[PDB]
Amino acid sequence: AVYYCILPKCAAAANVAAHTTHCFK
Ligand SMILES: [Zn+2]
Repeated sequence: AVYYCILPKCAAAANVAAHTTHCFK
């Protein structure tokens, strides 16, 4: 998910469905 995202500027709207694409949790 996004909660386990260690990136400051990953998602624009804090979206996960679009973030997970690059982030492997
Ligand atoms: Zn991320």
